Amino acid sequence: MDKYREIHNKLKEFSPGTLTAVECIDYLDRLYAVRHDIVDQMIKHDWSDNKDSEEAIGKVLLFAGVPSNIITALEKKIIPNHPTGKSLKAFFKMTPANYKISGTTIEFVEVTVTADVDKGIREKKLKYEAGLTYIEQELHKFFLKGEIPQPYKITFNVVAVRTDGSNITTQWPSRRNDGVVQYMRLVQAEISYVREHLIKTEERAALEAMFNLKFNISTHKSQPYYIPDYKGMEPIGANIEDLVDYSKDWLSRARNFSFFEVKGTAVFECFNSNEANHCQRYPMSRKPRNFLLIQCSLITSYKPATTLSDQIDSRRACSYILNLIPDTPASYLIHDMAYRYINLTREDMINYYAPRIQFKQTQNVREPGTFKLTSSMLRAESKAMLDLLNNHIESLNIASHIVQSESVSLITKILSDLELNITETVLDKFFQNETQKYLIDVLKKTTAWHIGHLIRDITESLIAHSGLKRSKYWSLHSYNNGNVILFILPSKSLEVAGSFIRFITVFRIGPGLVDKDNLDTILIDGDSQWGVSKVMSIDLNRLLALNIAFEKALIATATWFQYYTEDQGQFPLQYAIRSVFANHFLLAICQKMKLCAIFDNLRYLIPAVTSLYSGFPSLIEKLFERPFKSSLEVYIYYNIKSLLVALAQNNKARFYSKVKLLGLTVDQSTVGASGVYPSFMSRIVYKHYRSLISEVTTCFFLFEKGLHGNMNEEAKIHLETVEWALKFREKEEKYGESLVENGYMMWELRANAELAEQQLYCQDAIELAAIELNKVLATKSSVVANSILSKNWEEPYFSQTRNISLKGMSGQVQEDGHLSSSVTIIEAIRYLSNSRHNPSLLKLYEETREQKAMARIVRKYQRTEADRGFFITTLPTRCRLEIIEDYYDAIAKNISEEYISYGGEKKILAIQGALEKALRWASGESFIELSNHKFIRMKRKLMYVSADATKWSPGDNSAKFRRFTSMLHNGLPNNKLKNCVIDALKQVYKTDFFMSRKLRNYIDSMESLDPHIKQFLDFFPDGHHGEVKGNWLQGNLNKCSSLFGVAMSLLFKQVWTNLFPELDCFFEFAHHSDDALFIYGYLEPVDDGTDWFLFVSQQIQAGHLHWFSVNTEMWKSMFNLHEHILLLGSIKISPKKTTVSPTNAEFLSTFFEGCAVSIPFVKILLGSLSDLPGLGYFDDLAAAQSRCVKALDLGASPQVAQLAVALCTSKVERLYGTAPGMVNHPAAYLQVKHTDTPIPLGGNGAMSIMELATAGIGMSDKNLLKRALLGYSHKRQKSMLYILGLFKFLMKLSDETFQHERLGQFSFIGKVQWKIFTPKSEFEFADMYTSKFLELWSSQHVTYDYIIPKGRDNLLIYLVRKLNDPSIVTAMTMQSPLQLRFRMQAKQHMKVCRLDGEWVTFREVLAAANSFAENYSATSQDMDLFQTLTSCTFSKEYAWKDFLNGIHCDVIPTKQVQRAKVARTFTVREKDQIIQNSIPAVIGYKFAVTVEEMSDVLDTAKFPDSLSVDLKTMKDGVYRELGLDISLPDVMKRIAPMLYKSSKSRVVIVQGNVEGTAEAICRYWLKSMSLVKTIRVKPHKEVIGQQKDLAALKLCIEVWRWCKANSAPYRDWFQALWFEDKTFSEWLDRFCRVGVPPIDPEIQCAALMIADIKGDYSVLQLQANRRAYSGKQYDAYCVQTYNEVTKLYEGDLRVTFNFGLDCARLEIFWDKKAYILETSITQKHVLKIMMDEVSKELIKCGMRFNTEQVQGVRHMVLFKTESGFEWGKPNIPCIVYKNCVLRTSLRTTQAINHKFMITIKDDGLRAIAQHDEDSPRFLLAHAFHTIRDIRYQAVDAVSNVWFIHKGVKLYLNPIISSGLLENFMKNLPAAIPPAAYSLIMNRAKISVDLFMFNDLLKLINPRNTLDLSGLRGIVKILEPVRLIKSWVSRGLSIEKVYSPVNIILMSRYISKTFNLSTKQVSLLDPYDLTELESIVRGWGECVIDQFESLDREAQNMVVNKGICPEDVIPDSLFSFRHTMVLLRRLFPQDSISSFY
Repeated sequence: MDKYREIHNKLKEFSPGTLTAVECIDYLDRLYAVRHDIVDQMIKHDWSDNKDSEEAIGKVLLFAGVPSNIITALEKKIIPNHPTGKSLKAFFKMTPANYKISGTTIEFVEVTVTADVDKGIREKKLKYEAGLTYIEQELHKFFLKGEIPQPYKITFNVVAVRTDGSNITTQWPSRRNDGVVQYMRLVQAEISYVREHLIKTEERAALEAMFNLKFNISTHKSQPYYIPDYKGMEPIGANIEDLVDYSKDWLSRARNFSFFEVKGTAVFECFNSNEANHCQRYPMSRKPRNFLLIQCSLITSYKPATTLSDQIDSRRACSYILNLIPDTPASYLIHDMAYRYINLTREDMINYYAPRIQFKQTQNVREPGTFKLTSSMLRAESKAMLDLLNNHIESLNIASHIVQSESVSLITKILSDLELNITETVLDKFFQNETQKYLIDVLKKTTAWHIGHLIRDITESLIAHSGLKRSKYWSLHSYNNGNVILFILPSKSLEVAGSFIRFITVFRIGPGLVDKDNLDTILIDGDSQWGVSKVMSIDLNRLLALNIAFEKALIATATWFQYYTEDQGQFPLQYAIRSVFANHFLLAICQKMKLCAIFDNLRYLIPAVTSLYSGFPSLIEKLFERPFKSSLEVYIYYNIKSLLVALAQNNKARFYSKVKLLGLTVDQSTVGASGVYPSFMSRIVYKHYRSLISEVTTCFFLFEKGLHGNMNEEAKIHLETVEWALKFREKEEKYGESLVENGYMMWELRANAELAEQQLYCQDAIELAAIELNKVLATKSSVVANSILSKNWEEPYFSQTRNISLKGMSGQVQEDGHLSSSVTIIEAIRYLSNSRHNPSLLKLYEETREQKAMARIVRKYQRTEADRGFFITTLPTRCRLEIIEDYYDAIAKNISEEYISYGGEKKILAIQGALEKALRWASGESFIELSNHKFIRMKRKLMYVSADATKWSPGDNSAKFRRFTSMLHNGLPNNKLKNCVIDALKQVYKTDFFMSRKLRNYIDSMESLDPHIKQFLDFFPDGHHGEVKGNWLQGNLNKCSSLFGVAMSLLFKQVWTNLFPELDCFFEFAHHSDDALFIYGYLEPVDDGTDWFLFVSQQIQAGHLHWFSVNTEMWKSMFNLHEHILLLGSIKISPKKTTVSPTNAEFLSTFFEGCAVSIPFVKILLGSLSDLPGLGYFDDLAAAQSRCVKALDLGASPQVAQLAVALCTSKVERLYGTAPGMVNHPAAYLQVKHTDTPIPLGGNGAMSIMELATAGIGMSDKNLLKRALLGYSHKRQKSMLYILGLFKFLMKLSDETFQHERLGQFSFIGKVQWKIFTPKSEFEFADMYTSKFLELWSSQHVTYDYIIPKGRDNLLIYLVRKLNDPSIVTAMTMQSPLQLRFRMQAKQHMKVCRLDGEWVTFREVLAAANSFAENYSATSQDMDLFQTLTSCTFSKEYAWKDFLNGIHCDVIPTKQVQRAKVARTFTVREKDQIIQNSIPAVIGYKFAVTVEEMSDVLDTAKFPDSLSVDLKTMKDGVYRELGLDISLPDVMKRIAPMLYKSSKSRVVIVQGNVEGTAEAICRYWLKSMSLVKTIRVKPHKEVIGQQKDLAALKLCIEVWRWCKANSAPYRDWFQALWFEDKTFSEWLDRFCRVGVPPIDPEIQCAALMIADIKGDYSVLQLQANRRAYSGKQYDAYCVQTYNEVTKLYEGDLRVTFNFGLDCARLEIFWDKKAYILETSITQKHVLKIMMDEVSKELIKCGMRFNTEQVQGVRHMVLFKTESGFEWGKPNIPCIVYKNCVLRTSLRTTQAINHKFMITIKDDGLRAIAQHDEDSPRFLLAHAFHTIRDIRYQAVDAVSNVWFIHKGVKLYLNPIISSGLLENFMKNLPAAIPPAAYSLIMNRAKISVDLFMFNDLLKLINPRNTLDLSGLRGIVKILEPVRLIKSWVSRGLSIEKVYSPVNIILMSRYISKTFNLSTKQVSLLDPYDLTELESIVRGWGECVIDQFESLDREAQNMVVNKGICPEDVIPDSLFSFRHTMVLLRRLFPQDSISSFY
């Protein structure tokens, strides 16, 4: 009531039209709540027993009297009256508004008020009455079982009062309804006032829109705007028996097996014939073409070149070269160029090596590093050679052995030269002992390493000379001691069509990359030889590859190192790693194409030779596809040949064995001993061929991505797609078009027999597959319907974050006929610019239902990272494909745990389950039943097959899905959506293929047009596009194809089960992405095959002619039929990439791994170095660091990831000159260290990989901020003020940009705006709105920073804004040559930074920042900003760093076992929040004013009707915890990252049993740091589960102690009480199964408890080992060495003193002579032993504690006293140690040996033990302890917890739910409810003094009287029932003082005013009985004794003063109102007085 008044008063003050919407909605929510509360309070005070708060339905039933077990059994039941899916579990917890109990009748009243009562009525009834009726029926059934004395009945009432209170009377008549109506009218008037007077005019529309959904729910949706009615498909009559008969016809003849048998004689023979085909399909060569670019030669340690040393070198070089005699035109040109260079003026020489700013142009020098050579300066032959250059197929005889021998000799010599040594944070510890020592320290001295560094210098010079202004001029650089001398030529500029850079590479002959058969010549100076290489041309893509050849080779070698360590379990030997590095480098600097194809095909060749049956011949043919030209290709081919033959020969064995798969022994057929797989490069041998496949994959990934995109491959794929289209027309001409499209029929197939071909499907087969899939989909119709209806068919199309992505997407056809290649985000803008509205997905299909689908080949140079695939399509095609794929993914996700696998992180259960069934089936036998009981034994054998059937194929008629989808059982009540999908498939059937511009130019620019190409131009009639039917052009029809394949496989299963009923053949499969795993089960005779060879013969004789294919090798005739049936659906099992296995363990292991490692981490690692964003420094370092953190996600070990990060940082610090000693080093200009500088200004960086794996990408800046603020607050060091000034300068330099951010991209701190290559042109529509308009619009409609707009008006603006975003524009043109070259340019001395609106060099920015910091001064605003940032914004990221600095790693010396590769998800933190709708919606709701903003926010949000509430809640925290205000946009921007859930779908490839928790995966990474040893992360070995276990243990011991101290039956109690997952019995079971988590004071009792319940003594004896122990363990990488020279030790010790399970880590920092003793031991004797051991260890090396005398230390310390030792803050003056850190997190359990002589005491609440008979007695544990933070109010009861006590029976079961339990335990006051108490009094209990009061009433009133017929840390409840009885009263509050006159007056008045004889006392309300007893407690004691006289005196007063009941105080606690009201509610007045 008063709530309305105070809201009124607080709202009146606000002036009209001044409140924003959000507060208005808040106020009206409050007013509605208060108005509802008025009626709720009325009902509660009038009728309900409830008077304080609502109670759950289960609670009310418990109060009723029904035992708990009934409810518990009822819990599992699901309501059948509610088809939606409501569960009774959720039904219990809901709280009806009001409840009342009368006998077995329960009356629930739900109170609501609404304008339209009928709605409230019907909705509330539908919600509750159905479940209530179900419960009524179930409890009636239970009563009929003899469980309940009488039935229970539910009387559900609803009181729906009109908003105006018109129907108050009829709904609920009362004596005060008028005031209720008054209040309702006033509150409604207040609603009107606030809604019409207290809002801004601009925001009124938004407010009304909000109410339309919150309080109105009036506007009714017009269905799904209706869905058009397209024609459907009528099912045809197809019976499986027809297909079975056809198979019986087709399985009666010989059938060739598709695949071949893997035999060494066969694999070797395929090569010998493919060679004899290759050498004769091509002409013959005899001059191996050059393969090496840049032929260096190093014979000395290489010093990196510098501008100075370069001068001296180049001088010495030309000193050498000039006096040589040229003999070839190239040598002549070199001689002339050297002559010109040496003879240059000193001014020219000065300007040559000068920066671009100090450059002074000269006659002979025009640009730095270049000079001009003119015709007069040159020579005749050199001039002719220049003219020939500017004015500008055969294969090696691979068959011949001579060529192979020569090439092998050459390449092996080169590789032996690169192997020739030259003649000169936690992770660091491991990286120095494991990766460094064995990889870097072994490669650092190789000729490859130094040559690798040399080629960097030769590539940097070329890159610099490739500039537009430098190209046309010559140049002459030199290198190491004038040995290698680069002679660049006047190359072409960047331009297009190849920026061919031409150069010559004269060098000194020696070991290294020298190939003296392709050199232009070999000049001899007598003492040495100089090799003048031929002029070599290189383009950008093949120049970047060489430029980072060393880094790529080193990362490849590191990955190979990792794989070898995982495989062999030990580090490689130096020779192997050296050879591997040499091979990787040689491949890296030979980025050709043929090798990139050989290695690509080898990945699939390897599994095709390590399997019984597979098709190798096709793959081996693929090897001989392109001509073999260079010696390197022939060498690689020879090495392959040898390796493949050796691998194949291993199959001559396959001895059967047993291993144990999953959980079954299981037989095998594996080549275990004599099958070890060789290695491709070195002389090592791998245990598992998985390592070989990984090595070959690493070789393949070394080749540039650019290469796959080459014009030849574009022509190849164009012809591939045209060829299949041409054949489709051949079929459409041979047969009717309808036959090809709709599909032929069975009666035609079994009359032609040739229609069983690809691109021709069978209608009957399709229908039968659909029916077979329905057989399994018919059991989950409801789930399928829900999934289909939940795909959001009624949401705006372009608003989805997949239609406004960056993926490639064809656009509009230009005038010339060629089709554009725009991006999807552009297309959304283009359609939205001419739409006027945003159409739903279905609606857009209706509009674009006539535009023929168009598609084209993606543009390589416009290719995008997000673009996966190779074809692009226009908007109508994408819409249709989205419809189809959404429908089929909704349908196909309901069999995702049986046949297909989508998610669950990355689930294998579909395949894992299939194997388990097959494995169980195989472990058995079959008895084929002949006549009589005589059986034939048969041994069941499996035969696996792994084929990729689901993959898109170039020829695959898509019409089949038309018929298929018609029959598929979707479960929808109607066929509108099914028909929509059918029609969609009918519009993606005919497509227009548009031929590319590049191919158009190429084919036109060629003299010869072969017939192989003539047809390709006939397909296109207009020379620009043709018609392709069937093939859907690599569209995203993934799940649809998978479902179709699964349906056809099930069809084959059913077909086979009918063909051979007698046999027990088993077939089971499972799909995953593009690959499946078919498990064919087949039978073989156990005998010599005589009985079966007769049974089959007699079967064939009988007439079952389909038994000729089941005569031998059944699995062959199983796979034949399966393939044929799959081919009936146009699915053709690939004859190349298939693998049949006899159930090897290696086969299953590799297949399962292939389903978890989606992308090898090499690809990612090698991708980091190349293709940097180019967005500057902080965005190049950040991008590279981020792509090297995604490689750590895909299995890459932390050490290799750290190496990759180090290389990427070294590279990124060389483009911008940020490394020490370079130009832009911050320390040169700034006044702070190089590691204490903000990253954007050129700091160092985090540089770790764990800090970058969990924390983030820019944690260096956050740590800088935290340190600076903490120091500048606690101190005032000017250095930290300088740092803060630098950060403020960065901010000031960041806010001068334009407006762009959004949530998830908030870039706090600052960022120097590095110049970005602006594209020549601008993307269409990117400039639709002026940048000024965008800035203001963004600053105005802040909401759209968080929620994608949904209206066309506010969506075009958002899309165009997204276009104008640097990270997007740069992403679009990543492959653009201009951007690539700009990236490769050394941005060192160029003006690239932006300062004050001008382009300046990074040095200028550094100087300006330094000046700003010098002049910087602190202020309130920026200090507050920094404090808020560090404390709140970057708060979820400091947590990770603090986590990673508290974990002590320790190397338990062993070898780590390698397990499977599961893929968990790195959910930052799994939680169940109290705020729903997601922070984006909640915040966007706040900053929303326009009506459109309401429309966008409400639709996007998930529970709109609660959005407001969320905000309120979100406020309470931000002020309660942080203390900040939210009402500002800037503070919200600051705090948004702290709340916004990351929502990052991060998948990590962990190995073994690793939970999905983020801490778990981080712990696993910390356990994977060492490749060969086993780390044991110390803290807790893992720290919701832990704290829940802690609370459960606390309650368990608490109840144990209480019950044993009160003698109650704890035994049954522990079966009864329940706690959020199980009962205390199950809690103890879990404790014993896992282990009592370590705890300080509860272990001591947790063991006493367990030993007395379960009988196990594990915990009790375990605690007794903490008594004392030893076993000091060590680390393995920080062991201290012994020295007899000093008689001491030396080194960094890390011993761990294990006192049972109490660890004590001791570390000794040798350099600082310090130590950090971190322990967990907390007792005097144990800790004395700890000091004994640690002091011994410390003295041994020679050291002593940091002793010191402190009277009392402020913090926690280990002060010494005479009594002994003790942690904590002391006061007593005594000596103290230092460095003593008590971290209880180190406590970790471990199996311990030895027993104690232990005896228990006092019912087992104490325990006293001894080590043995020798040791003295010691008190081990006792229960006299006090526990804190114990959760009593979560205890629940499952059974009747009976509490017989003091010979008194109590029923505590409802008290459990009441929550008063604790009070009862602690004898604390409380107020019992009325129904709960009445149930506690279920057993009769009456007040004794009532008898004496009745006697007094009889004495004074003989007639009217009562009718009593029918009758520290120990708490013990000494109080009898009086305790709970007094819970309503207040005990002695009545007191023993009494006034007899008052008591007599009250007694007479009550007797004369009430008829106490109306009903017997036993038939009243127990609670009111207690109330009246308390009112009359101890009343007659002071009256009866002298009554005979006292009454007389009372009478006198009645006749003397006329006393009244209001003037009488009974003793001291007169309560007239309560007494009268309760008596009236329990006693009617006198009948005579009623009339008056």
